[PDB]
Amino acid sequence: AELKMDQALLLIHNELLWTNLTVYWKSECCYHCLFQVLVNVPQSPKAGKPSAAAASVSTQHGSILQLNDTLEEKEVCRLEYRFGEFGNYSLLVKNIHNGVSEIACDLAVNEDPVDSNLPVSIAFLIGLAVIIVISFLRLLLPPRLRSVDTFRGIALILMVFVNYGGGKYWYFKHASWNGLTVADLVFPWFVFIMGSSIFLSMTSILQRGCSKFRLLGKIAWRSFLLICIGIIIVNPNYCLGPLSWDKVRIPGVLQRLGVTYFVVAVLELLFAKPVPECLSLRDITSSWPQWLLILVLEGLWLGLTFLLPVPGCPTGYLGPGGIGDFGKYPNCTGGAAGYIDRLLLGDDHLYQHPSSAVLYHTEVAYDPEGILGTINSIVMAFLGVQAGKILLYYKARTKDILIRFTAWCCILGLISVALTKVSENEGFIPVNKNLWSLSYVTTLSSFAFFILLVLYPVVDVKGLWTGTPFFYPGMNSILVYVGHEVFENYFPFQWKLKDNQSHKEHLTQNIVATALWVLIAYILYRKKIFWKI
Amino acid sequence: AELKMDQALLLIHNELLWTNLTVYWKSECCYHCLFQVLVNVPQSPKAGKPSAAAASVSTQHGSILQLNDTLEEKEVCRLEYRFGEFGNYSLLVKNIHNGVSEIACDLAVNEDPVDSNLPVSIAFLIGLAVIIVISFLRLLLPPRLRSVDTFRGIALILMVFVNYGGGKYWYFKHASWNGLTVADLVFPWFVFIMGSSIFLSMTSILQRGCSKFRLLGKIAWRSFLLICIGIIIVNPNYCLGPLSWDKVRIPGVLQRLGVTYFVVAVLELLFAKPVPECLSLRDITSSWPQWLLILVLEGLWLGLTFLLPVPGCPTGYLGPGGIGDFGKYPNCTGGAAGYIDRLLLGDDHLYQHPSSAVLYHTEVAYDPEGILGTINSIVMAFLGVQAGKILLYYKARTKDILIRFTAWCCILGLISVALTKVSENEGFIPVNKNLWSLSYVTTLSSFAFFILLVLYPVVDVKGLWTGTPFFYPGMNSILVYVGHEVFENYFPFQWKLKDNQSHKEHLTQNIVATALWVLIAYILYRKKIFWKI
Ligand SMILES: CC(C)(COP(=O)(O)OP(=O)(O)OC[C@H]1O[C@@H](n2cnc3c(N)ncnc32)[C@H](O)[C@@H]1OP(=O)(O)O)[C@@H](O)C(=O)NCCC(=O)NCCS
Ligand SMILES: CC(C)(COP(=O)(O)OP(=O)(O)OC[C@H]1O[C@@H](n2cnc3c(N)ncnc32)[C@H](O)[C@@H]1OP(=O)(O)O)[C@@H](O)C(=O)NCCC(=O)NCCS
Ligand SMILES: *[C@@H]1O[C@H](CO)[C@@H](O[C@@H]2O[C@H](CO)[C@@H](O)[C@H](O)[C@H]2NC(C)=O)[C@H](O)[C@H]1NC(C)=O
Ligand SMILES: *[C@@H]1O[C@H](CO)[C@@H](O[C@@H]2O[C@H](CO)[C@@H](O)[C@H](O)[C@H]2NC(C)=O)[C@H](O)[C@H]1NC(C)=O
Ligand SMILES: *[C@@H]1O[C@H](CO)[C@@H](O[C@@H]2O[C@H](CO)[C@@H](O)[C@H](O)[C@H]2NC(C)=O)[C@H](O)[C@H]1NC(C)=O
Ligand SMILES: *[C@@H]1O[C@H](CO)[C@@H](O[C@@H]2O[C@H](CO)[C@@H](O)[C@H](O)[C@H]2NC(C)=O)[C@H](O)[C@H]1NC(C)=O
Ligand SMILES: CC(C)CCC[C@@H](C)[C@H]1CC[C@H]2[C@@H]3CC=C4C[C@@H](O)CC[C@]4(C)[C@H]3CC[C@]12C
Ligand SMILES: CC(C)CCC[C@@H](C)[C@H]1CC[C@H]2[C@@H]3CC=C4C[C@@H](O)CC[C@]4(C)[C@H]3CC[C@]12C
Ligand SMILES: CC(C)CCC[C@@H](C)[C@H]1CC[C@H]2[C@@H]3CC=C4C[C@@H](O)CC[C@]4(C)[C@H]3CC[C@]12C
Ligand SMILES: CC(C)CCC[C@@H](C)[C@H]1CC[C@H]2[C@@H]3CC=C4C[C@@H](O)CC[C@]4(C)[C@H]3CC[C@]12C
Ligand SMILES: CCCCCCCCCCCCCCCC
Ligand SMILES: CCCCCCCCCCCCCCCC
Ligand SMILES: *[C@@H]1O[C@H](CO)[C@@H](O)[C@H](O)[C@H]1NC(C)=O
Ligand SMILES: *[C@@H]1O[C@H](CO)[C@@H](O)[C@H](O)[C@H]1NC(C)=O
Ligand SMILES: CCCCCCCCCCCCCC
Ligand SMILES: CCCCCCCCCCCCCC
Ligand SMILES: CCCCCCCCCCCCCC
Ligand SMILES: CCCCCCCCCCCCCC
Ligand SMILES: CCCCCCCCCCCCCC
Ligand SMILES: CCCCCCCCCCCCCC
Ligand SMILES: CCCCCCCCCCCCCC
Ligand SMILES: CCCCCCCCCCCCCC
Ligand SMILES: CCCCCCCCCCCCCC
Ligand SMILES: CCCCCCCCCCCCCC
Ligand SMILES: CCCCCCCCCCCCCC
Ligand SMILES: CCCCCCCCCCCC
Ligand SMILES: CCCCCCCCCCCC
Ligand SMILES: CCCCCCCCCCCC
Ligand SMILES: CCCCCCCCCCCC
Ligand SMILES: CCCCCCCC
Ligand SMILES: CCCCCCCC
Ligand SMILES: CCCCCCCC
Ligand SMILES: CCCCCCCC
Repeated sequence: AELKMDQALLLIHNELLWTNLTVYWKSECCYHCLFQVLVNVPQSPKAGKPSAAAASVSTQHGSILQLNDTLEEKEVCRLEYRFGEFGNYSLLVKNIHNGVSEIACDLAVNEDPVDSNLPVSIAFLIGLAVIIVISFLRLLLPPRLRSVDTFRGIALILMVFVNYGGGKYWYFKHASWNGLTVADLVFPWFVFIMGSSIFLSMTSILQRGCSKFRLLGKIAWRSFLLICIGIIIVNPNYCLGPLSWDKVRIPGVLQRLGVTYFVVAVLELLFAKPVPECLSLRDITSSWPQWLLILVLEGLWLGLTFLLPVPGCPTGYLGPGGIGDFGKYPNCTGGAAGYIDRLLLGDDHLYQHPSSAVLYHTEVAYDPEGILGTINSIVMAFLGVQAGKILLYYKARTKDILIRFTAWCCILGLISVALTKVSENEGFIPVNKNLWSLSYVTTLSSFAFFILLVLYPVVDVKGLWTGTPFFYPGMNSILVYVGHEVFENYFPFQWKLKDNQSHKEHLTQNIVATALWVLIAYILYRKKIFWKI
Repeated sequence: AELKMDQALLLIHNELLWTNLTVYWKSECCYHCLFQVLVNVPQSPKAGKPSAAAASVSTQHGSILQLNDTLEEKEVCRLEYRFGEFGNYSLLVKNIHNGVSEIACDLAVNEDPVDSNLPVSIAFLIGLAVIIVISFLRLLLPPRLRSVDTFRGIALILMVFVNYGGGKYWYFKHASWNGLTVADLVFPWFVFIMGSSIFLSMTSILQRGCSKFRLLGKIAWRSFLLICIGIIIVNPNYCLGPLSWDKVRIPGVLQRLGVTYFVVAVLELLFAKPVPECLSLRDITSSWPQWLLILVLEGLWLGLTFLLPVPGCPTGYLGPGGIGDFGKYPNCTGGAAGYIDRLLLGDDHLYQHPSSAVLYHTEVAYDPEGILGTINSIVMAFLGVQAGKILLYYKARTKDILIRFTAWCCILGLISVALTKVSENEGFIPVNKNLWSLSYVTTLSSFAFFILLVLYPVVDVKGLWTGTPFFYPGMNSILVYVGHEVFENYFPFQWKLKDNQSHKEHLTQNIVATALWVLIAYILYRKKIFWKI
């Protein structure tokens, strides 16, 4: 069954004789949202025979219930509660006769819920036990940077886990509009790593004497391939039917990577300078044309986001539309970003399932990989380029690399704190993956600099760790990505489940599929099969 | 719409006043079948106002119509006609008053049909024009046998064309029960070529000093991979949902190839002898244990096919069931072959769409790649092994190879003539791809020996032709096969058509997809990417 996943059963008994109750529901996660009708509860026909109604409430977040007298449109009582999954609760609405004529509604638990996050806890404990067992058991018995491969492999393992379902948990899934979950981390990290690799490969190629025009042809060919593979292979759902142009989605992940790669790689190619050999700022000073153009692009993004007038919609709007912001702007999902996407591409060539559609009930199409957020993708990739420049300019001195990584992490973290005001929905620019906002970029690039600060000495300098098992996927990232897209529905990545409303079975299936992709990458590494676009 | 593909419109006007007509229809292709009701036509309410009914008739083959008085169950008139696609015909049933009281029904053509095969004729003319233009334009300006690669590439091009739809023509599609179409040629040819390659590779490996146990491990590994790829990747339709065991089809194409390869390769490994150096019979005499075991297997197939009793079903039954054979054995599709498949695997693990379901209206599941026809697959592969033995034993002398190929083609053709009596449905053993009958094997192996007889001197000895563009697919057969299975629904192999009832649009789409697969194979050949199981 009667209940789906992440749902409880609520039974309302109305003991009032002369009032018709309507119960509205609102999630605590939904910001400035409208109350939606949950169930209508009729009046009690007789004393001692309360009228009963049943409803399913979502248990992912806290709930707010408002019981309003239908005839008078007046509030009877209000209730805030976090219901548990598969719980059985009853809400009794009676008038207290102890010298008053008020109404007191109180909530009781008929049947206790289940612990929804127990499979996650057990999976983490099992994984930690495996790590400890392997470590102790084995204890009793230019080249490629291994830390960048380890970082890319970590991002790939997370991407495969969350794309395949993430156990159907809300925190292994994209945030509705604002904030961060685990699913929102990996795409900016791919952009950052791609920028780092741009600098590393380009510097290696140019020091060996290759011409700039041959390298330009290489860049153009790779960008074209990325965009075409994204449009033709990854975006369409061919289980629904043959491709028709009028419903072809033009933007996407590999399209974003292709355009960002082209712009950043050509920008580095134009002003490429040789790497020379404690207090120096030459990695920043020697590339001031790049920085000037990046700040001009960021100024353009801020200007179009906060000052471009959108017809019939507020200027500077950063919300989701739908029922959000008290339903005043239902069709305004995205603000100027969505407006530009709909104006230049049309609604039929955009993403038809924005992540805001489930919490804010948005009805317009919005594409997270739209046109306006490509500016911030370019900013993220250029920050990755700076990470690569630190790695090569101060390659001899580990102390300089660590200080530079620490300083960049601190500066970007302070900018994120200033922009977000350390809050999900407040702040001048909240963190938003759909908009690819500025604070999203600064936050995730601060995380990336911290990750490099930890991985570089451990994996590359000291040698305490080889990166297993992450550098195996990290060296076949395009094969793993295109592969898990193509073979998403195939066995053994996906089989028929006994219970589709079970977190345990979904989690087990997704963990097994992720481990299988890591094993495939390991086999490809052993046989020295590597593909690069 | 009003009409589908390969359908005409028939209008029946009943001028009789006291008779109710029922019209039954029967195809000429359907052998010993029951008449099925086409349309019921009521009596004429008044003189001069004939009652009218409309029906769609199939235009692929000739039609037989029987108009029976419904009350008396007596035949009024019978009519044989080949209707044309999208034609508009009217059938008038009136009683002739010229001194008689009989009924004369005559058929008129209101609107002429279309030429359904015109796209095929135009495609052939365009292809021939391209060949002539290229030939004249270019005229004005151990190793691998190229003829075997050309043969495999021809089979692959035909397989991709007919699997992708074949233009939706009935002759580019599998025969219902008996006979041959173009779609029925390529699978036996793959088995034949695989046997030839077994002998060639095994002889090459054993002359270089490799041990027999390492080669046995190679054979077992390759067979296991073929069977697993068939079951897990090729057989399931993952557009319908995640894999469930109770509806997993166990047999299939690569499963047949894996089992046949294992048996034939191990049989050659056991009795492998070195190749020695006009009237000799040593290619046949030196492998008499293989021939003895092959004849024992063929005796087993004949015995189980003609003498195994099947419960509630005739012994030796070779028909399709359904409405065939006058509907006396509706559930007997396959005879003993289908009985063994259903007994050992169960109906749920068999093919659910046998080719007989459309013409004979069979309702049971029958699997063309079943257990009993593996014997005849093994016979086909062993005939391919004989072709390889001829190629290597008499490699020095082209004249000996040509005489041996001619003799084998003639013997197998004479056996096919004796078995089939040169007829689709008569003969002791008719040609049947579903049953993998003996005459099917002898006929297709005779064709294969003739193909080799033509290709070997032209491509390998004289050098008049390099095999373009067939040897490019012929060197990546497993990639092309698994690839066209995985990417069948993807663009550019498949797009949305303006008219799904058009032979021209389906044919154009399928030709384009086949050419794209040939181009992919050419690109893989240029970059020296070859995959072998
Ligand atoms: C597209 C994608 C392959 C980008 O690749 P990348 O980060 O540029 O890494 P590549 O393997 O392409 O590296 C290209 C170059 O960088 C160099 N490089 C890569 N890793 C390196 C390392 N650790 N050390 C030194 N050099 C390195 C390579 O040598 C190569 O140079 P070459 O052209 O001279 O051979 C990868 O990000 C991807 O798969 N995208 C998925 C996006 C995604 O999943 N987003 C999440 C939502 S689904
Ligand atoms: C499965 C399949 C790849 C069989 O392969 P095959 O015909 O045995 O050819 P392979 O490429 O596997 O050749 C294997 C060996 O034969 C040798 N060989 C192949 N072609 C050769 C030639 N022309 N000359 C000499 N040797 C050859 C190879 O060198 C190889 O030897 P090695 O293992 O020592 O390297 C192929 O039949 C197939 O794709 N099956 C599809 C079935 C089908 O589509 N049926 C129709 C219904 S869809
Ligand atoms: C439930 O009833 C309350 C009344 O107590 C409603 O609150 C009022 O809503 C109107 C909008 O129609 C506002 O103009 C008033 O300012 C609100 N008053 C207060 C005290 O909040 C509430 O809107 C009703 N719930 C729903 C879902 O309509
Ligand atoms: C939720 O809990 C209530 C308990 O209040 C269940 O209602 C009981 O159901 C049993 C079996 O049908 C009856 O014997 C009791 O008389 C019921 N009690 C009341 C107070 O109604 C209800 O069935 C539970 N719901 C689910 C889905 O389990
Ligand atoms: C149409 O009517 C004819 C009668 O002329 C049927 O033919 C007879 O069918 C019965 C079966 O019920 C046989 O026993 C007779 O031997 C048949 N007689 C002849 C002369 O053929 C015919 O079956 C009817 N058509 C259909 C579809 O039932
Ligand atoms: C098939 O042909 C008949 C001609 O006999 C068409 O019937 C004619 O339809 C037109 C337009 O509706 C009428 O003006 C004529 O009076 C009809 N003639 C008769 C004799 O009925 C019929 O429409 C055609 N069917 C199709 C699908 O094209
Ligand atoms: C020079 C570029 C690359 C970077 C800076 C671009 C900025 C300054 C541009 C881009 C979009 C522009 C805005 C677009 C539209 C309007 C609405 C109009 O009623 C007043 C001007 C105003 C508000 C513009 C002000 C300037 C603006 C914000
Ligand atoms: C060789 C001897 C000294 C054993 C070395 C212990 C290894 C296995 C331990 C010690 C320090 C550990 C690292 C410390 C911090 C991080 C955190 C995170 O970013 C990924 C894991 C990573 C990178 C750890 C991986 C495992 C690790 C490298
Ligand atoms: C020795 C093997 C490998 C090859 C030859 C097998 C032949 C001779 C076998 C296989 C199947 C057998 C048949 C299976 C079942 C029956 C039904 C029974 O009422 C009479 C015997 C009869 C008709 C058998 C006769 C012999 C038979 C035809
Ligand atoms: C080099 C000069 C002499 C030109 C040679 C002409 C070539 C292109 C011609 C001449 C004979 C032709 C072959 C003769 C017979 C067959 C029939 C069929 O099984 C496939 C095509 C094939 C194999 C032909 C392909 C094209 C062919 C090889
Ligand atoms: C969050 C998802 C967790 C998935 C776990 C993946 C890691 C397990 C890898 C198993 C394959 C090991 C191959 C390398 C052997 C050296
Ligand atoms: C019966 C289907 C016919 C399909 C035609 C396929 C042959 C055309 C091949 C085109 C690709 C040429 C690549 C080789 C160039 C040397
Ligand atoms: C409650 O709703 C029912 C449904 O029609 C209505 O008949 C009844 O009058 C309502 N009661 C009050 C007090 O409004
Ligand atoms: C023809 O069929 C109709 C349909 O019920 C029936 O009423 C009529 O009596 C039949 N005519 C004859 C002659 O049987
Ligand atoms: C949903 C709340 C968003 C919080 C954004 C991140 C705040 C912290 C800034 C980064 C600190 C740097 C630590 C590596
Ligand atoms: C090889 C000598 C130097 C030539 C300059 C190369 C410039 C390459 C980037 C400029 C092209 C930009 C295309 C949009
Ligand atoms: C030497 C090969 C050159 C190939 C050129 C391809 C042109 C397409 C350019 C794609 C640019 C995409 C980012 C805007
Ligand atoms: C010295 C060799 C020169 C090679 C020239 C290749 C140039 C390719 C340029 C592609 C530009 C695409 C811009 C969208
Ligand atoms: C409620 C969601 C908690 C997790 C949010 C993601 C932020 C923290 C994990 C990312 C840290 C990466 C290393 C700096
Ligand atoms: C000469 C320096 C050798 C490497 C020392 C690495 C120490 C710094 C590690 C930073 C990790 C921070 C984790 C909180
Ligand atoms: C549907 C008709 C089937 C006919 C079977 C084939 C008869 C000819 C035997 C093979 C002759 C050999 C020529 C290469
Ligand atoms: C290497 C020396 C000769 C050994 C004989 C090899 C026989 C291999 C085939 C027999 C195994 C059959 C398995 C079903
Ligand atoms: C050296 C590798 C050996 C692998 C052995 C695999 C065993 C599976 C055998 C498959 C036989 C299929 C035909 C019946
Ligand atoms: C000299 C090296 C010996 C290698 C031994 C490999 C033997 C593999 C046998 C597999 C048999 C599978 C039968 C189904
Ligand atoms: C009505 C169907 C006509 C075609 C049937 C297939 C047999 C003839 C073509 C195969 C010949 C292959 C070369 C010997
Ligand atoms: C790289 C651009 C590919 C665009 C694909 C368009 C698909 C068109 C299908 C035609 C049917 C309407
Ligand atoms: C109930 C079905 C469980 C399926 C488990 C999948 C295991 C994958 C390993 C096999 C790879 C081919
Ligand atoms: C090679 C054998 C593979 C068999 C695949 C079985 C799939 C089982 C799915 C479990 C859900 C019922
Ligand atoms: C109406 C749509 C026609 C599509 C034609 C397909 C052409 C394929 C060549 C492009 C390969 C990417
Ligand atoms: C057992 C695999 C490692 C732990 C995965 C945890 C996912 C919630
Ligand atoms: C980096 C400075 C951000 C501006 C602060 C905004 C406070 C509302
Ligand atoms: C134009 C491609 C070659 C001819 C194909 C004919 C298919 C009926
Ligand atoms: C090869 C001989 C076949 C037996 C002839 C059958 C005639 C009905």
